[PDB]
Amino acid sequence: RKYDYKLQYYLNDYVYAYFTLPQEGDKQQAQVEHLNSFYNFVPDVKAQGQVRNPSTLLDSQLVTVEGKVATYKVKYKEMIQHDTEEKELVTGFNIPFDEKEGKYYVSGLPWFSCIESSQAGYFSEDDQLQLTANDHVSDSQHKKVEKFLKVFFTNYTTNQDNLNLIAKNVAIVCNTTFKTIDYTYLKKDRADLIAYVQATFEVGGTTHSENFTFTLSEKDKSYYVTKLEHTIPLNYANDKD
Amino acid sequence: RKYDYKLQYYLNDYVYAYFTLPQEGDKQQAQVEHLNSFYNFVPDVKAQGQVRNPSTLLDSQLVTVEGKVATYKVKYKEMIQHDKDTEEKELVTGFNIPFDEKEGKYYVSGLPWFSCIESSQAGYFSEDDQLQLTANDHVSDSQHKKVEKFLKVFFTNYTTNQDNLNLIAKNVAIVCNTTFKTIDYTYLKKDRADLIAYVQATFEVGGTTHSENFTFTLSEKDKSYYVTKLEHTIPLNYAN
Amino acid sequence: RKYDYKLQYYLNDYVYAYFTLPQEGDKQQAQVEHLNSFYNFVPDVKAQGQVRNPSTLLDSQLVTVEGKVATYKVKYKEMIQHDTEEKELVTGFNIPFDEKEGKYYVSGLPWFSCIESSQAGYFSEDDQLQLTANDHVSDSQHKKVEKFLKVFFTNYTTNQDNLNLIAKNVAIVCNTTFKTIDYTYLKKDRADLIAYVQATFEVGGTTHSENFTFTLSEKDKSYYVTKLEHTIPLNYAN
Repeated sequence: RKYDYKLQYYLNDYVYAYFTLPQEGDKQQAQVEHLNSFYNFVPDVKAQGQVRNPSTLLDSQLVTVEGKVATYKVKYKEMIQHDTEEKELVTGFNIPFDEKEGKYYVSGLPWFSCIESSQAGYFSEDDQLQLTANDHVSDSQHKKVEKFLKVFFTNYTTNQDNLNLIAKNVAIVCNTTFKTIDYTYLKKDRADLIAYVQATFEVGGTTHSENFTFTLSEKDKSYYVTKLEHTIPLNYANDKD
Repeated sequence: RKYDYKLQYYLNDYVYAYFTLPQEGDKQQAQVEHLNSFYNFVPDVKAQGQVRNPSTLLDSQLVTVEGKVATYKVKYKEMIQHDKDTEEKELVTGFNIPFDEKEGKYYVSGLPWFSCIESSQAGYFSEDDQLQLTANDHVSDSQHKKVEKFLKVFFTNYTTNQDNLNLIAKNVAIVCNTTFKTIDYTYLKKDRADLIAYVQATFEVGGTTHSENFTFTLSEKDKSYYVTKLEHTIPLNYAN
Repeated sequence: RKYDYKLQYYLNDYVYAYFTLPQEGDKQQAQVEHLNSFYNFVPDVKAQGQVRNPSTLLDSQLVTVEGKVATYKVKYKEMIQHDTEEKELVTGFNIPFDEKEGKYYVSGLPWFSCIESSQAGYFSEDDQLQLTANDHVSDSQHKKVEKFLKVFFTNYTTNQDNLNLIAKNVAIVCNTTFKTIDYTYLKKDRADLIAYVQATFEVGGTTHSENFTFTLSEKDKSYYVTKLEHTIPLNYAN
């Protein structure tokens, strides 16, 4: 079972039924019967007479399903057309459900919640990556590395066969021009040479920087790339600890 | 591997190539070669002169993948050309695709086949499974009042202020864009030191009012209650 | 936990912030601050200055998440006004991320890649499925099978109760007329008789072929379908 969307598509239908209500009172009956068809039993509601404006579902996304609770994020619009009065709302919307013999139903009244922000904060300053150290390495080694990297970065943006000469398992990139090496700290690791590198590429008319960790093996007068990452680790200059 | 859509996007492409055929006879050639590129080898079909009208794919969704079989739900329209006019007939069906993988790459291995779209809605329910909110509890009139007085504060806070809510309840987030309106129902049940309230109440969001259900687990604190646990369902077997 | 899209929706927001830059050189500042809010710390960039044209995100899809690396496929347009030049580009776009207490952040500069083709090739010709063999099986069995399969295929397109008489656990199909059996190779396997079959169905005004493997058990004067597959195996004429 690599994929199973049956539940999700079901609840998507529920959510549409619930947040959809047209203006014409005729057609407004059928809509509610469509909605009631989702429940095992229409929920027992003591309240006398709910008020209910016409509504359109603008956007729905299932964020999680945990136990017998599905949680959506919803954006819907409430309209009275006479001239038009409108409001747009977003909310969380939580649906209690269950399964009978591979079939689904809504089991209960849904409930509203706030959409939670996903972004983390409160970061230790110890977790920041500053690219400010300098290595105490030869200018001659720096020249050799620098000369290798222009070839590498040329190949990495242009030719797969050439890249395979100087690097293991590295795919080339599309639609890109190499421009500049802007940073390079070198660290000997027994027989390997780690290069931590930031460089500059142009895609269309726009340039971006990216970071690399190269693991270099000596071959001929030059290098071979045994391993390439796309992040510089925080502990990159730990030849100093 | 938290997420992997590679297969799904692939099959999405297959399904579009299969249910798409334009009118322009020049463009209609290339479309078939595009389709044939999905298979390892174009499937062997004995029947000659298949009848293939133009069609447009209106909608496709992968519903499951099991083994080397993908199952879609499809809505497409065929453009059937008469003499006097043209017909546009709209069909939905299920559509099952046999596939395989070579070294993290994909291909369609076989002729796909059509099926009925499964209804996902359950039915034929025992009446024993319904939630009937009718009873009056065996529980004191005075407790009824104290709970009722607590719940207006709770519900006020639950819709208005996080700090206040934390005084009277553990780990309960407030709700957005909501006004409290009414408590409409309340059955109380003694559980040793705790008091379970089953509660239905009425909120206004925008210009619309909805009912919702709660199970509170209430602990005595001061002259009042503390909310140890809050659920958003009343359980079927809630009474005595 | 059947479903959890929290990460995916997060990275969708990142990708929109990154590939979006409006023309107004002032509302262009707030956009960058919106983008910077994703990272734990705004990445340290040694290169000075940098050229950034307005851009609109046309399309994004997360293809994989592996470790702390998300990989997208992206389609965006760059808008250069001087009249208007628009470049439309697709690329891969890889985002390094992490989680603190069920929350997310982008941890580093993202990087571009080629969108990998998903289609396999380089197939052995031994793996092609040709329906071209003829069985060395009696002409009388051929007739009995043929007569069964018209009933089966009629039922399979028309009536569930009838289908259950002649087959275990086979759902009928909707909106379909049976038309023709176009191929049939028969093979005894111990007690069962395997039929490999291709037939022709009409849905709307269009006809398609499909393939079946039936496992047939003798019942009465006829067959019972113990197992139905929808693919003929490569090694069928064994």
